[PDB]
Amino acid sequence: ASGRALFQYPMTSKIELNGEINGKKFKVAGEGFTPSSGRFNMHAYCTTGDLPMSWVVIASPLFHMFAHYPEDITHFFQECFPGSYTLDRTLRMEGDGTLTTHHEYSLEDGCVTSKTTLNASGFDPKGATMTKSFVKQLPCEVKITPHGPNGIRLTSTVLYLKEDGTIQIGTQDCIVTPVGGRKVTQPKAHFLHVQIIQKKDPNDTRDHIVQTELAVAGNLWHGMDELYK
Ligand SMILES: [Cl-]
Ligand SMILES: [Cl-]
Repeated sequence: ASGRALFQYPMTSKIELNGEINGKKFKVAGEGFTPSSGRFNMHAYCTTGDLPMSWVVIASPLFHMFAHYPEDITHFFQECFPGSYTLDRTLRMEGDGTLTTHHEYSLEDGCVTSKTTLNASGFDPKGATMTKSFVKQLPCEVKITPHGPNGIRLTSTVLYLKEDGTIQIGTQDCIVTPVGGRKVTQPKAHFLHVQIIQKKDPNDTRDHIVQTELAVAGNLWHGMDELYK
């Protein structure tokens, strides 16, 4: 049993995330549900006190293996199992700061655990990330291409909405590397539509978020694949 046969729904998730931003160290944990292909939630909480940054900016750090793929695009993230992959991200909040994250994953008993680290240095202390002035990030199209002999790369430019109704841009790039000691067949160039919605739990006493992601792959520009050898 490998690849897509390992991703029979429903499934669940866990996260452990160790972070630091501008010298403030913090931890997040969470549990989540994946009811069906491409719809996945995560109820996360800060275990060290209040989260020292926007929940909206930490959203993308908070599981591409749950994306919904049609049959005729390789689901690279799922095809990495067994063996797993790492994800290394850079998120440049333009005029504000840059963060990186590193993610390792394991699958057991229908549950994907993410163990993530986040490092962020040089953020503007009065910017929207540190003062928590963001409301949401708008849905994006993530460009996915083959990268090196055995990886993929993901890129997006994301609009973050502030409380005053104006926008800040994040520029984001990820590299996915199989760690399972084997070759995984790369997909053709394609795109992932990503929508992230956040709400609070009516009762939870912790600093937390209840997040849902919809992620759907599609060959949005058929000609793109020609450009990536
Ligand atoms: Cl927030
Ligand atoms: Cl493909």
